[PDB]
Amino acid sequence: SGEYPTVNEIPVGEVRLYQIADGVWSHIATQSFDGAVYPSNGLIVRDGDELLLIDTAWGAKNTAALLAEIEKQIGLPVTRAVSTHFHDDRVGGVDVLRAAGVATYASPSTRRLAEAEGNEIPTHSLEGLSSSGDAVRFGPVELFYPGAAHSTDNLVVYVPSANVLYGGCAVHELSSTSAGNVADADLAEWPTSVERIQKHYPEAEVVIPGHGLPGGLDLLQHTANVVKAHKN
Ligand SMILES: C[C@@H](c1cccc2c(-c3ccc(CS(C)(=O)=O)c(F)c3)c(C(=O)O)[nH]c12)n1cc(CNC(=N)N)nn1
Ligand SMILES: [Zn+2]
Ligand SMILES: [Zn+2]
Repeated sequence: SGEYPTVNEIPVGEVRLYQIADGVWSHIATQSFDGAVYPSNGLIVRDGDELLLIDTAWGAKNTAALLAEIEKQIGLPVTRAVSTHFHDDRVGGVDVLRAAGVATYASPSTRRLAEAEGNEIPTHSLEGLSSSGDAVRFGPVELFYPGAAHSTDNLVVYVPSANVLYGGCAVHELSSTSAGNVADADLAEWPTSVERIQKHYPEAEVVIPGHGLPGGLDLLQHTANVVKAHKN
């Protein structure tokens, strides 16, 4: 009823949307992994009379439910999707999107890692993002490669019309006490990559983590803090 959705407010197998700003929503779904249940976020950005999707809803059935929830709540077609790294909370559901007519995109690094890991593979490669600090425009957003952090391929997304920074899994929520699933992370480089985000997007008003509650710019420093303590 208005608060940011958590696992306890999303019915089984469903997705909920949250209005972040004019023409910007997050999507929230839940999934089980190694015997525990986790929430995860993505983004939806209005692109005229179409929608740009950032990240799947973590699984085929969740992503089908996402498309149905978008049709119910927004009613504009999703035409393109970008996955911000290679893990299943970002690409799991790409096959569903592709069969629903959505053009799916990721960096070549993400596509290679997804392929090698056996995860679903976005169709189209996003060039121009291979060096840290690189940025490219993609419809109503800017895509930014901050350097290795949660994964070597992680991208962040900025919505300039609303000053919304979607950090993906390189950014953690304020309540977090550890650095999440770090199996593919670079804990030594992560603070430097966060510093790059801070320097590039100093006017961000909303910061959205890959998992958990949005907040403000404090999420970036908090993330650096929890990562440094995980490493040390
Ligand atoms: C599919 C994905 C995955 C599954 C389950 C949990 C998470 C979390 C996470 C875990 C805990 C918290 C709470 S908290 C910050 O308070 O600890 C959180 F907010 C997020 C993250 C993330 O952190 O983005 N991602 C996860 N995955 C798969 C792999 C590869 N694994 C490997 N052995 N090679 N890595 N991630
Ligand atoms: Zn991940
Ligand atoms: Zn994640």
